Amino acid sequence: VPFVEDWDLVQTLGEGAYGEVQLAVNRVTEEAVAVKIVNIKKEICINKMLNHENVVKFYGHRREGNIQYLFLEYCSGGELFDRIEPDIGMPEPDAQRFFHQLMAGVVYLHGIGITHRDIKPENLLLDERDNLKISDFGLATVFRYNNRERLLNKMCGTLPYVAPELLKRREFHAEPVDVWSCGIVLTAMLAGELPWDQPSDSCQEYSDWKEKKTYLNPWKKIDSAPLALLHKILVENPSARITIPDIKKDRWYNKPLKKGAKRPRVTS
Ligand SMILES: COc1cc(-c2ccc3c(c2)Nc2c(cccc2OCCN2CCOCC2)NC3=O)ccc1[N+](=O)[O-]
Repeated sequence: VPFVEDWDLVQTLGEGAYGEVQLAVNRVTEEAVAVKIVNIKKEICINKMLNHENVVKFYGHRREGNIQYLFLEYCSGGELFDRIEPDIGMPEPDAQRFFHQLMAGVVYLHGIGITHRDIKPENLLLDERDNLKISDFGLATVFRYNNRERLLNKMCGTLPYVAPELLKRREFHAEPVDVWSCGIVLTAMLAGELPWDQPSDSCQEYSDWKEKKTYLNPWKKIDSAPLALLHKILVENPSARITIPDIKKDRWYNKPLKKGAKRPRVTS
């Protein structure tokens, strides 16, 4: 079939030091895809390993001399970041459904021995049905290989979302770090604000949290049931921090809140 290999770049989805991301529309089928135009070898290698409904799908890559093209799943709903209203958050049933999907994606990645290392609402994309997709494996790494866990030591991520062990310990387990950033994402969805610039005792907001001063912002805005979950996630000792199997047993995680996607209906 002629011209099915041709794509038109119609809008900028992102741009930075790495290069740029464009929305590409197939000339024949009008299929929409995200094309990342560029560390990069590792991103492609990690992406070739991934196949999950809550992970941005990788379709392939092509090299045109010095330029690398990564063909990725286009998520028309944009970034979770833009669903968070500043200092408000979003309705608790929406945040619960996004959090369930985030956990499904993170369980999958950890099950194949991959850690994302930069979980934040900018890297959580939404498709046409508001299904969450974990995006950008540029900072990701393999933490388990041949059933042997390797401890990490590299400073990676974004300070408001990083686990305190990354700033205090030479080595750390990969999985509690991603669990911690998911708790920060949950805090942002429910309060529309980040609790601290970084998780250090020098940060007053962080010291206040360890002193259980939940009568303060952002905690005062969060209902007692999701707040009890955050108390288990945002635990300084990564060995005492709740694991994802235990997050799935949490009371708020399993609380019925949200009705399914509205279906057309008539009466009489
Ligand atoms: C894989 O790595 C990346 C991927 C993207 C990306 C890819 C696809 C979409 C997307 C972003 N976001 C997106 C979509 C649809 C509409 C808008 C979108 O982005 C919002 C634009 N932001 C930047 C400009 O200012 C507003 C917020 N859906 C999308 O599917 C952006 C940056 C990187 N990166 O390397 O830093």
